[PDB]
Amino acid sequence: DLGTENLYFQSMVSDFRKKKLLHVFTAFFDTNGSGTIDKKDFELAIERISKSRGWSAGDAQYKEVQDTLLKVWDGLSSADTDNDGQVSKEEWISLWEKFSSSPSDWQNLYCKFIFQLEDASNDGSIDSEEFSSVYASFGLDKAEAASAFQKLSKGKSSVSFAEFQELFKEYFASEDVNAPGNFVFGKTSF
Ligand SMILES: [Ca+2]
Repeated sequence: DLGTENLYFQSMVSDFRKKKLLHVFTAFFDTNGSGTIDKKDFELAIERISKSRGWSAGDAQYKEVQDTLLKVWDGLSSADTDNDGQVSKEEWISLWEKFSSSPSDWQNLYCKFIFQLEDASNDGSIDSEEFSSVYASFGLDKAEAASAFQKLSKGKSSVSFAEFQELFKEYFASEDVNAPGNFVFGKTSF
């Protein structure tokens, strides 16, 4: 599929930003790897993310994942897509390219979802161990996630919810290859 390489998308987003945005599509949202996001991906994610944290249906935390992710899908699917209930990679780029000027509720809610998996006690901040534990549960290398935290945090011992939200915005927006927000999804390369 060369759609994402067409001149419209190259004028909208740099190659570097496009790679970052599509990484979130493939590594976090397109659970079955089909190349399109649909509700089935969220129904698989609910079960899999819950199990990755040691939860099972009937647990209060499972119900929280379920309710939150189904709300993220409700919002993501309410976008004007070619096919109802399916989100292409080309649609995804459009949805994230202006997150800094026009953030949508589903996008804020996903940011909160990840942060709240990490800050399980609601302290309002995360540390390296919590960050790396959650990305290890998502199947990423734990030591690389701890390295990512060091860069994300710019030396801080803990990162507040507001600082994480701003780092999340910087992941999608920044043109700088060393921007701290690049590291918010647990990797040190791009
Ligand atoms: Ca899919």
